[PDB]
Amino acid sequence: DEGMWLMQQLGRKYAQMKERGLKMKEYDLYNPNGTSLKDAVVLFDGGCTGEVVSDRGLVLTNHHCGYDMIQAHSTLEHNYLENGFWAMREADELPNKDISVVFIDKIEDVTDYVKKELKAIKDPNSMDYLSPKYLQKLADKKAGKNFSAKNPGLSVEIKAFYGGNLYLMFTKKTYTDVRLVGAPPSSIGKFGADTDNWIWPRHTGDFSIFRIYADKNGNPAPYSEDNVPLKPKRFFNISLGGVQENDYAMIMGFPGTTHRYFTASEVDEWKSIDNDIRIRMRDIRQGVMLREMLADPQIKIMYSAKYAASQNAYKRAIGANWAIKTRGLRQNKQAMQDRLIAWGAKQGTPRYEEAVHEIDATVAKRADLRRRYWMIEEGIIRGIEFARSPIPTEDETKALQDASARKEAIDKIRTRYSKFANKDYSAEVDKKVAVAMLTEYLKEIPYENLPLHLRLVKDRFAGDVQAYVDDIFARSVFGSEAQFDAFAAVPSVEKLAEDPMVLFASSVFDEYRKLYNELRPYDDPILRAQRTYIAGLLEMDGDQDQFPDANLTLRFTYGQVKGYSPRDNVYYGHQTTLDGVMEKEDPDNWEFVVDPKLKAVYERKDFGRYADRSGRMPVAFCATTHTTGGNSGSPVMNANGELIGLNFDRNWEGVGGDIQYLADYQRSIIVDIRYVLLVIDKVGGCQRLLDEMNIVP
Amino acid sequence: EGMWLMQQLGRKYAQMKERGLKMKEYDLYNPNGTSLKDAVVLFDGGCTGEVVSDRGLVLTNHHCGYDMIQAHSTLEHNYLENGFWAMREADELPNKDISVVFIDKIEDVTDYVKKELKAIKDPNSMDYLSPKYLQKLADKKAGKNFSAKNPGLSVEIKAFYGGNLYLMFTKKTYTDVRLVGAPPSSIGKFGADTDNWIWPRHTGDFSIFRIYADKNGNPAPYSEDNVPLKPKRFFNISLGGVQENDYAMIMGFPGTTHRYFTASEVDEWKSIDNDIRIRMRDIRQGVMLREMLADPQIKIMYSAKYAASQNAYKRAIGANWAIKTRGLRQNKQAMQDRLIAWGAKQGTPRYEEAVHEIDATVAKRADLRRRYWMIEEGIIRGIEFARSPIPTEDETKALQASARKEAIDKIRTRYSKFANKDYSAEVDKKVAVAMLTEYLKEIPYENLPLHLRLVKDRFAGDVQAYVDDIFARSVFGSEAQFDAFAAVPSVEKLAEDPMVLFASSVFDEYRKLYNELRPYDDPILRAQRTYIAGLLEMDGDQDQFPDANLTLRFTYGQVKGYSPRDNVYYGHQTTLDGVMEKEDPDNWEFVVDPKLKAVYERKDFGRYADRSGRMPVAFCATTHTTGGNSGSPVMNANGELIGLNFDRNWEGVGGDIQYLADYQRSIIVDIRYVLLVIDKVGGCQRLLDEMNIVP
Ligand SMILES: CC1CCN(Cc2c[nH]c3ccccc23)CC1
Ligand SMILES: CC1CCN(Cc2c[nH]c3ccccc23)CC1
Ligand SMILES: [Cl-]
Ligand SMILES: [Cl-]
Ligand SMILES: [Cl-]
Repeated sequence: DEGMWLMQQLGRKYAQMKERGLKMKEYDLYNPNGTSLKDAVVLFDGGCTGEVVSDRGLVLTNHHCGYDMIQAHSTLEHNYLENGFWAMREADELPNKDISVVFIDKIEDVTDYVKKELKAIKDPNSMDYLSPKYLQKLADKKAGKNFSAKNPGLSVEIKAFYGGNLYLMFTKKTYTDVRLVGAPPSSIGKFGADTDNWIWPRHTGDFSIFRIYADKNGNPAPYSEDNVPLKPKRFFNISLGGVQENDYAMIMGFPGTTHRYFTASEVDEWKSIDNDIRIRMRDIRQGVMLREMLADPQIKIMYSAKYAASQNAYKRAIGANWAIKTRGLRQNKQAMQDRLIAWGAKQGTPRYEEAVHEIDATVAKRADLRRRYWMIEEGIIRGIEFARSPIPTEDETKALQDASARKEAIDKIRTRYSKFANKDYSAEVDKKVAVAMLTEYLKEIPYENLPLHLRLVKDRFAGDVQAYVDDIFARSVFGSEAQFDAFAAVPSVEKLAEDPMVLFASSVFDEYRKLYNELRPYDDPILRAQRTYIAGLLEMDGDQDQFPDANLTLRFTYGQVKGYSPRDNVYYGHQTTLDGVMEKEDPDNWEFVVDPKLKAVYERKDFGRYADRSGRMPVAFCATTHTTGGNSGSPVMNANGELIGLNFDRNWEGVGGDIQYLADYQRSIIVDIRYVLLVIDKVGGCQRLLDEMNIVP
Repeated sequence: EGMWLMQQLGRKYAQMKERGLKMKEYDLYNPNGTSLKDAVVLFDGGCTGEVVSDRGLVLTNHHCGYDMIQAHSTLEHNYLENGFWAMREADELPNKDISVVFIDKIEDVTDYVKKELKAIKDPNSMDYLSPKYLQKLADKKAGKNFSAKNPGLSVEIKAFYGGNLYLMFTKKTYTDVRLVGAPPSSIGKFGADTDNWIWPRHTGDFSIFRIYADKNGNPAPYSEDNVPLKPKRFFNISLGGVQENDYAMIMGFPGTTHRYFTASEVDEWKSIDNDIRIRMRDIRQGVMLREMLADPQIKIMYSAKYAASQNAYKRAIGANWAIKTRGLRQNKQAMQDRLIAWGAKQGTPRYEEAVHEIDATVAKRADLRRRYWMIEEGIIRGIEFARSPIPTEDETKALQASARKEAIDKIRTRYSKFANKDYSAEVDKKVAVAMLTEYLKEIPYENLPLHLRLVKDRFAGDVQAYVDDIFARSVFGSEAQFDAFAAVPSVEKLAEDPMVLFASSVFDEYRKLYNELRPYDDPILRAQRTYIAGLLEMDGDQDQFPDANLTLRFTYGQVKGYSPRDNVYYGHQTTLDGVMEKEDPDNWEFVVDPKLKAVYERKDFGRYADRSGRMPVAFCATTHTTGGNSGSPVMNANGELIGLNFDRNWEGVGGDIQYLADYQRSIIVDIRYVLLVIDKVGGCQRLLDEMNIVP
C-alpha cells in the first residue's frame, strides 16, 4: 500500500510528499541528469544499504551489516567485536577482503527497448523476459562494445519490474576498497541480541562505520596501499534537530522481496503450507533443543547458535500468520482480484480473469507436492543434523573398489565427517531431535510418499522411531569417531553402500530433489499469468498508488515518526531513550550487558548537544515508512533531507507488510543519529569522525 | 497514598473534595448515623464485599466466592466451570461456615487502653498488642452481657500505629449468606494464574451472594425460615462509567503493610526473605515444569502445586524490583534520619535509641533468619516427603491391648494422604535432589538438621544416593513397602526409618529456629511503638496512615494508567476486544465462554457499553490497596458503585512498604462488565431489577 517507490515515481509522488511535510526540492532528492541525494546511497556488501556522510567517503551502515568485517579483524588480544573499534587516523582504518559498495549512477526506463527485443519470440511461453542471462545480453547490447573496459568501475544491469511489465537499466559504480573505520561494542551494536529481534520498543545502537577508498582520481580500485579516500559527488548532512511525533521521515534503500500481488489462493498457500509447516516443525525442533540446552551447560554452548538461527524465521512465520489471521490479508487480495475481474468484464477483455484462474488452478494443483516439500525441508533437511552427514561420491566409491587413491578418498570422507561431527555436534541431542521430528514427519507423510529408507520404520522396526534412529548410529560408520576409524582402517564399498546413515541421508536428499524438480514447472504458468494480472492492475488503477514488488533495487519510502497500539490498552510511543537501555541491563545475561562507558555517560548526563529538549537521551525511533530485508542501514531523512537515523529492523507485527502494508501496526525501527553521534563521541572518543561530517544544529 | 482510618475522613475531606469528591462527608462515613460505610462488609473473614440492593444482595470477587462455588459444584452441575444463576430467591444456595461482618460503630478508645495499661507493672510486657488482653478490655467497656443485650453484635479492640492508638469496633455478623450467582471460571478467572498481578487485565472477577436473617433483620444461622436482609444502606450502581483522571475511592479491609520499616528491615526483607524465596522457588518450579512438560499425567498431578508456589514467587520478584528501582531503602533511611535529627534538636534521644535497637536486633538475628527461610523454602515447602508421616507417641505405644490395627489405620490414612493421586515419588526425588543440593551448599554441616549430616558422613556427598536410599528403605517409599510394614509392624523399624528420621529431623530444626527467632520480634515491636510515636509527634497523623491490620480503611485516587517502562504506556481501561485478542481455544486458561464471544460479535452490549460503542471490562486507579481489599467497592465522586477491586499490579507490590505513585495501581472490574455478564451471560434479570441503577 504505502510503498517502495521507484526513483522514476518521485515526480508523480512529490506533491503528496510535500503535503506530508517534505521541504526539499524534488531534483535535490533525485535527479536523473545530475547530482542528487540518491548519489549518497550505496548497496553495502551486496545486501545491506549504506550512506556516504562526509566529503572523504565515510559510510554509515548497521552493526549487523559490518559484523563479519568486525569479527574478521578481531583477535583474542584486540577483540573489536566485543569492545568496539575506533581508528584514530585514516591510516589505521582496516581493509576488508571481498567487500563492495555500489553507487546507483544512472537509472533508465528501458521498457520499450526490452519489449521490442522480446518481440523476436520463438515461443510465446518463453521465460527469457525474466531471465538474468537474457536481460544482461540486452543490457550489454544497449551499453555498447566493451562498456566496462571503456568506462572502468561502471557496469550495467537490466531488471524486470511489475511481473515483466516495466524494465529499468541501472548503471552501477562499484568500489572494492572499503575499510573499517569504527564500530560500537557488541553490547551497543546488538544490545537486545536475538531477544529483541523484530521488537519495538527497541534500544539497540545498530551502527558501524566504513570508508570508501579509490585511486588518485576517485575511480574504483581494488585494495592498494596507494589508495586515497573517495571524494564523493554527494554526502548526507547530519541533523541534530532530532524527531518529534508526526514528523515527516523518508528512506532510500534496497528492499529485497515483497509479494504485494499475491492472489488470495497464494496467501492461503503461504499460511497453510509454508508458514504452518515451518511453525509446527520448528516448534518441535526448538522444544527438544531447549530442553537439552537447559539440562547441560555444555549443550547450551554447542547448540545456542543453531537454536537462534532456527528461531529467526520461526518468529517471522508467527508474525506473518498473525497478520493473515487478524488484518484480513486474504480478503484484501480477494477484493483486489475481484475488482480487476469486474473491470475486465466491463471492458470486454477476459484475459485478466483467465490469468487469476490459472494462478488459482496451479496453486491448487501443486498443494500436495508443496506440502511434501516443506515437510521434508523443515522436518529433515533443516530439522535433523545427520541428514547432512557424509555421502560418498561417485568417484570416492570408485577410488575404494587399487592405487594410493584410497587414502585420498578416505581423507576427503574424514574431512566431511569431521565437519559434520564437529565441536558443536552432539549425537545424543541429534538422536532426540530426530526421534521427535521423524515421529511428526511419519504422521504427516504417507508410506507411499516417504523417502525409501524411512519405509524401514514400519517394515523393519515395527513403527519404533527410537529403535530406527538408535540403529542408524549404532551401525553407521559416521555414528561415532571409533566407528569411523574402524571403517577408515579397512574401508569396503559394500559397507558404505549399506550404511544406515548414508542410506538415510541419500534417501532424504533424493526425495527432496525429486520434489523440487516436480514443483519447479509450476512456477512458470504463475509467473506468466502474473505478467497479465499486474498489467491489468496497472491499466485499471495506474502506477500511482501501487508500487512494484521489491527486487533488490533502489527505492524510496516516506511516512511519519509515529508509534502504535499493539493490543488493547497498550501504546508504544515513537521514541526510545537511554533510560530504557538501563532498565533492561542484566549483568549476568550476555545479551543485556551495558558498556561501562555508556552507563557512566547516562549517570553523569554527559549527552552534550545530542540530548532532546527535555534533557533525555534518545536511542531509537520508529516510523510508518515501508521497509523490509535489504533496508538494513538505510538512511532516514528529515523533511530537509538531513540524516536523522539509520533503519535497522521492522516490528514482528509488520512482517505481513511484505504482502500488505499495515498502517496501524507496521513500523521501521531506526537508530537515532544523535545516539550514533553520542557513541562515536563519548564511547569511541573518535572526534575526527565528527569533525569530517557536516553537522547541522 | 493511604489506607486511612474512618476517623481520619474529617481531616482528609478537604483534600478529597479538591481531588473531585462530591458527596457530603457524613454520607460517606457518619460516626453516629447511617452512611455508605454501612453497605461495606468483611466477606468470609478476609475479603471485602458490598451490599447492592434493599434485599441484601452482595457483590464480591469470583476468587472470594470460589470455595462456595466449588462446594456446590458436582460432575452433573459444574457451577465452577459453567457459572451459576439462581432464577428465584428460593434457589440461592446456603453456605456452611460463611460470614459477613458489618462495622456498626468505630470508637477511639486510646485513653481508656493506655489507662488500663498503667496497671501492667512489667515495662516490656507485650499485653498492649495481645488480642486476649485487648478482648478483656473490649468486654469490660461494652459490658458484662453485651452480646445477649445486643444480639448479633460483638466488640473488638485493635492496636494501631505500633500501639499508639486503639479503636474499638462494634461488629454485626450474619452467618446465613447464600450463593446467588457467579460467572463461569473462564470469565471469573480469565487469565487463570497467567494474568495474576498483571495490568492490562481482562478478568470479570465477581460473584454474587445474599445475606439472610430472621424476620426482624437480626443475625441468625442457616434456617429454611430465614428471609433476605433489608439493610439500612446499599450502593447505587452507576452506568456513567469512568474517564481518565476521574476521582475514585475504595473502602475495604487491607490486611498488612510495613510503612514504618527501618532501612535495615528493608535490607533484611530483600536479602533474606525475598532472595531465598526467589532462589528456592525457582529451583523447585524449574524441576516441576521440566517434569510436567515431559509427562501429561505429571502436568495434571502437579499443576495446582506449581501454581501455588508461583504466586508468592511472583510477589517476591515484584517486591525486589521496587527495592532495586524505587529507592525504598533510601526513603526509609531518610525518614529515620529526619526523626533522629529532630530528636537531637528537642533533647529527646529515645527515638534514635529505638531505631538503633531495631537495627541491632535485625543484625543480631540475620544468620538464624537466613537458616529459617532456607529450611522453610528449601525443605518444609520445597520437598513433599518432608510432610510424610511421623508416628506419634500414642501410635508407637500401640505397636510395642491390641489396638495395633487402629494405630496402623491412622498411619495408613496419613500415608494415603501424603502419597495421594497427585503425588509422584519420582518427581519428588528429583525436586528433593535439586533442593537439597542448594540447601547443603548454603547451610554448613554444624547447622544442618541431624539426618542431613548423612549426605557427607554416609553417602560421600552424593545427594542422589541419599534420596534414593530414603525411598528404597522407607516404609513410606511405596505402597508395597508400607503394606509389608503394616503386616509385621515393629517400633525398631519405624525409629530407624530414613524418611521418618528425615521428616522428624527437618521439623525439629524448623521448630528450634522458630523458637530461637521468636524472642527477637518483641524488642523490635517495643522500639516501633517509640519510633512511630516520634514520627507522629514530628510530622502529625495527617499524611502518615497506620499500617493495615485487617480493619476498615478508605483510600482515594484517580482512574489513571501508567508507563511501566521506556516508551510503553498502559491506559486506564481494558475492553472486551482485549478478551478476544487473548482467546486460545487449546489453552484452558484463556478459553472464552461462547455466550460472551457471541455478545461481542453481535455487539449486544445494551446500556453497558461506553460512548464509543466499545465494551469496558476493567479499569485501574491510583488508590492504595493490598491483600484484604479483594472485592472492595470502588466509588464515583458521588459514592455510586463503578467497580470492584480484585488485584494490584506486580509493580505495586512494593506499595506495602512505600506507595508508588507512578507505578502502583488497583485493578478493578468495571461494574458495567459485571452487569453485562449477569444480563447477557447469566440471563438473571431479577438481580438487575433489584439493584438501584443510575443512568
Ligand atoms: C536487527 C535484525 C537482526 C537480524 N538481521 C538478520 C541478519 C543477521 N545478520 C545480517 C547481516 C546482514 C543483513 C541481515 C542480517 C535482520 C535485522
Ligand atoms: C486476582 C487474585 C488476587 C488475590 N488472589 C489470592 C487469592 C486466591 N484465593 C483467594 C481468596 C480470597 C482472597 C484472596 C485469594 C490471587 C489472584
Ligand atoms: Cl483478452
Ligand atoms: Cl493496519
Ligand atoms: Cl444493616
